[PDB]
Amino acid sequence: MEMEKEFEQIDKSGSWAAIYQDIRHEASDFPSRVAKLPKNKNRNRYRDVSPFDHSRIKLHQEDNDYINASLIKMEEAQRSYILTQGPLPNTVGHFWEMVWEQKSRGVVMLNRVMEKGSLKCAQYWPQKEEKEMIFEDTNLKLTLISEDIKSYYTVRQLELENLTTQETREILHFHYTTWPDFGVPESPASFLNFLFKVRESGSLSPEHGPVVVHCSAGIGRSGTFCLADTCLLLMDKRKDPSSVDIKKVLLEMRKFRMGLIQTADQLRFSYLAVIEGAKFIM
Ligand SMILES: O[C@H]1CN[C@H]2Cc3c([nH]c4ccccc34)[C@@H]1C2
Repeated sequence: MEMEKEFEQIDKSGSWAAIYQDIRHEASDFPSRVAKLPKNKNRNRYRDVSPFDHSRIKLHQEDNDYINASLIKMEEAQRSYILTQGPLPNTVGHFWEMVWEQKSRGVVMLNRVMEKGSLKCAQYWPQKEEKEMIFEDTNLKLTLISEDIKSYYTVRQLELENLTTQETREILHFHYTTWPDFGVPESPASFLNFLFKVRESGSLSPEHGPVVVHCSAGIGRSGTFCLADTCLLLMDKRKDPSSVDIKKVLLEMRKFRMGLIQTADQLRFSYLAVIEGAKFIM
């Protein structure tokens, strides 16, 4: 079926939970043996969210190459994404090592450091120009260059220096700051505006390594971001845009990381975002 009318048909019939449970039943199950090794327990935020072995990002280290991060490679859309958990106190150096080694231009953050009164990720970037951060375990230096605070999101320019080679690179930090502590946004308008700002920066384009996107577990809000982006790109590329099937795209993405889209409300919000987004593109 088309999307906008499939949408109203699920609303009128109130069957979002049944649709979402079908997706959960059909989703791929691949091994995640490296994630579950005992030496990696303090590298995982949640015991039930792990990268598959076949698609995990490897650190360029011979001691321990493990990080909780996955490469989502979308062949028809010609887009790639790295989805990862919010960094832990003992993985902030690994996080920036990954950004460096994978040649990423942009980092997309969809959570606040504290939500619901608890810490959802480490404070992993510097908050003042004159107070830079050094990650001694991976030999990197990170400096805040500029910050632009808007009503729904903040954009930061960062300098990452590899202290071993003295090479430097400019990284863009795109921080969506207004996702509610509970539920999903009422309108997709600010989330779509944010997606378009990331696109306009070049961070999603083939001349760079894959964008790094995270929330707390790296599957819910993060899944919503890449699902909406890929569906909108396919609607622009195909002769028949009504042929794009958001449930089929989501199941394709779940071949590369488990659990993408965590609730039936996030599934409905993803439909809404693609529907409204397709009208603005034209
Ligand atoms: O109620 C329907 C209206 N038309 C479509 C778009 C749309 C819907 N709900 C929304 C809420 C906020 C923004 C846009 C929408 C449903 C489907």
